[PDB]
Amino acid sequence: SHGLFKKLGIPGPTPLPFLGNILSYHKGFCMFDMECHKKYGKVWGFYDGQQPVLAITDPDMIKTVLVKECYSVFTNRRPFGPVGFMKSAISIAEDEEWKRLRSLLSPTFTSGKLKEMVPIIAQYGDVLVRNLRREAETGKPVTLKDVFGAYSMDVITSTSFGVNIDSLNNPNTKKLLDFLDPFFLSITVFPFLIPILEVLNICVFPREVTNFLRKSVKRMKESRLEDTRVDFLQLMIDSQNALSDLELVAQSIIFIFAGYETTSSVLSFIMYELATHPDVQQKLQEEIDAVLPNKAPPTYDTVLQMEYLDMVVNETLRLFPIAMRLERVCKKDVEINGMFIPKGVVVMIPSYALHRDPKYWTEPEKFLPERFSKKNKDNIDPYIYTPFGSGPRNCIGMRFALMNMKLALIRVLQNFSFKPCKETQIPLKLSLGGLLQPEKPVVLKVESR
Ligand code: HEM
Ligand SMILES: CC[C@H](C)C(=O)N[C@H](CC[C@H](Cc1ccccc1)NC(=O)OCc1cncs1)Cc1ccccc1
Repeated sequence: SHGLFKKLGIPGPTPLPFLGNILSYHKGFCMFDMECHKKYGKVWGFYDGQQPVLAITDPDMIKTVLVKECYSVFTNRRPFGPVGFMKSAISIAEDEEWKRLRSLLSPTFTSGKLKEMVPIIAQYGDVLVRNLRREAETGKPVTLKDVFGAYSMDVITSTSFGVNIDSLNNPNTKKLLDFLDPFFLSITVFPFLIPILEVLNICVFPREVTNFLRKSVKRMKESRLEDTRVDFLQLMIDSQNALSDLELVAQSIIFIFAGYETTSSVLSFIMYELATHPDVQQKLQEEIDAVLPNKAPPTYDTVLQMEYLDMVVNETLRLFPIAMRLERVCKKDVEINGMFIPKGVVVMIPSYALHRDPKYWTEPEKFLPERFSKKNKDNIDPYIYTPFGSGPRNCIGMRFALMNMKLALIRVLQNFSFKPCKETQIPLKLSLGGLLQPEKPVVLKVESR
């Protein structure tokens, strides 16, 4: 089993019995991945316990697996762990079930819908400003994640279900999904357990989170079913009259999670950058003022007008792609771009690493929004820079997240400035676990303008 990459003649760190190359995750697997890239070059193999994982870095090879051979050979992400009813969630579902869930849910994020979520969020901008304006008094540090997390929550519920639960006025989901903890280490390493827990009804999500979201999303549901907008919660009612009940809740939980957790983490990273780069912060405050004269209310079209904003957002995502790695399980023997990949292998694209490769980026540790200007934008390979994945299985929420973040940014910057305080971590360190987090909360002071 551990003979695979020696047999295919693919380079790699030497696996230990049982553990595989697991111990190398000790100092976080963005580092492991960087090390590997440097040490082995363009393609390598390692073992999550007994699982062979082939890393590929060739822009062409990546396009083939992400785009060309998706439907046929590379359709599914890793077999994750013990999901429960979340088996149905779109990001977890495989093969046919996924295709069906995809075109069922993909119309959720069209122009018209998006355009129709600009006024809905437009009330949450007004409550985010107000929250911060109150927090500008004390003049002490601040936790961006906490104030930003509640914004995300509010936007997600109100659009996807059209349910205002006014989170911004009420100070589960963060307790949802540990590497050091024997847990994922006993599964990421050891998968043979999984079918057991599926009978034990044990879940990667605590029973109490999903039970809440269960009866809660069952409640946002009831209200609709009698009283007489074509939205997310509405779209899934369409299919029920070939969708089902727990399949409806499943999609909801992923969406609530995605929209809450990622949106706020990214927004924290951007603010961190704008403080630690005030010139960039000013240039943006300028653009915002140029497009929106007089602290005016952002809009769908005025949002797309802002080039430098988009450049800022893109460059944060170069440094801090919250996914680390894209993955695709190889479901039949295959030969892509002159390389043989056997059925069963997990093909891995090390996004964080390629986003930092001395090859495609000069000065790759530095935050340089300009590397994204219309002048330079075309020298950038859509297959080295993939914060949203690519091909059919790419991020369905991309356009919502970008607009939502930007709406959060426009309004916040047309009202406030951001500066490091003494409880700001300069520079920033990543925590070692799964998705990209800062090892200490991002904390910054906030002047009124
Ligand atoms: C800045 C915030 C976000 C980032 C950086 C982001 C990034 C990604 C990435 C890299 C993937 C995998 C694509 C692939 O493997 O090719 C992904 C998948 C997905 N994302 Fe997004 N995402 C973000 C926000 C969202 C939002 C707001 C939603 C919807 C509410 C969303 C829903 C999904 C779903 C359902 C999948 C799995 C797609 C499928 O298999 O059909 N994520 N996300
Ligand atoms: C490598 C094994 C690891 C356990 C794994 O497969 N998970 C990651 C992380 C996936 C987690 C899974 C999850 C956590 C908590 C609740 C539900 C599911 N994140 C996830 O699917 O979030 C939805 C998102 C969409 N866009 C960004 S996050 C792979 C992945 C899937 C989808 C998008 C990006 C990366």
